[PDB]
Formats: sequence, C-alpha cells, structure tokens
Amino acid sequence: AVKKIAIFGATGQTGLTTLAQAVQAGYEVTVLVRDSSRLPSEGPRPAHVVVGDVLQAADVDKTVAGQDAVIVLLGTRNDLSPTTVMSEGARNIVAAMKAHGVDKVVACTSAFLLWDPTKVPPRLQAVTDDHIRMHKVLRESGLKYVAVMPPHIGDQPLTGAYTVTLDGRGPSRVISKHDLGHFMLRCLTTDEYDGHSTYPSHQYQ
Ligand code: NA
Repeated sequence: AVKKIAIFGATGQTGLTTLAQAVQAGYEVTVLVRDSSRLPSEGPRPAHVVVGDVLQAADVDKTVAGQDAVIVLLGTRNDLSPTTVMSEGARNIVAAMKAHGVDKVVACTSAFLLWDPTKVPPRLQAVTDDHIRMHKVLRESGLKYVAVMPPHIGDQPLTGAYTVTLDGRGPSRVISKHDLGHFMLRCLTTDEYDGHSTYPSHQYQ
C-alpha cells in the first residue's frame, strides 16, 4: 500500500492540482519547493515541506527518504532554450530512490516522445531533447517507471472519464490538468502501467 509520496514540481499548474487531489485522497505528501509561500496557504497543505532545489542532490535525497512513491512534474518554467534541468533533476531523483530503496516513480514528459522525430516542430526541439534525456534516465534506472506522455494540457475541469492509451498516441490531443493529475495518482494504485508509456486524452468540447 502506497501511503507516503513525494511530489517534485508541485508549484506548477499541474503540480498544484495533483497536490490537492493527493491530500484529499489521504496521502501523506512531501514536496520540494524553492519557496514555501508558493504553496496554497489554505485548504490542502502537504504533510512535509522541504525547501530547496531539485538540482541539489542533498535536497532531493532528504525529500525521497522514507517515501513509497515519487511523482515527477518537472518543467522549464516556460523557457524554450536548450537545458538539462529536467534530465539532471531526474538523475538526482533516481540516485536518491536507489539509495533509499524507493521503486515507484511516475514522471510526466511529453507526447512529442511518441511522434516521428522529424515531425517535431523545430522551435520545440530543444525542450523535447531534454524530455528524451530525462525519459532515458528513468527508463535505464531499473525502477518501476510509469512514463506519462500527455498532449496539450488545458484548463478543462476534472472528469475522470479520460482515455488512457498505452504505448501509442490516443484519439484526442487535449488532456485537462486536473485529469492529468488524477491519472498520475491512479498510477500509484496499480502496477499495470509499469514499464509502459501512457497517453491520457479526453474530448471536452
Ligand atoms: Na517551487
């Protein structure tokens, strides 16, 4: 039974609704944040808050200690420049999970990893390159890794009626940020997605 989880990137749009749903689901949530004031002051607050940076190996190590599973929602703060913050952040998380014996990691990359590499728009190639590096870091770690590769993440409401496509592209090109967080929590209750790539999508319009 998974009870204690750590969430990386909980201050982002998708991370905030994932944190809110995880607290309401009864999980003991630990978050790593740059600033504690970025967390919601009222309502769903996490059980444990570590103030630090994901690129600091020691900060990640104390966040992963004693956890049952890890949710990774790392991004590039809306910067299309060539970067390694997501891949290097993933290497710190993987190193900490191996040392402490944590096996379950659910990580969000991008649906572009399911596309023809030549069809990826050139403007988004730099960010996609680091998503590939992070995915390879997690794929080669040997942990129970659920690769979430969502399409466009919108502001649609929480439905729970989305479609989950395994190891391929789904029929819709949009997933709500609430349904995305809902699905990543669902991956903590089952192992049927372990080692697979998941494409959540739904038709809201
Ligand atoms: Na933060």
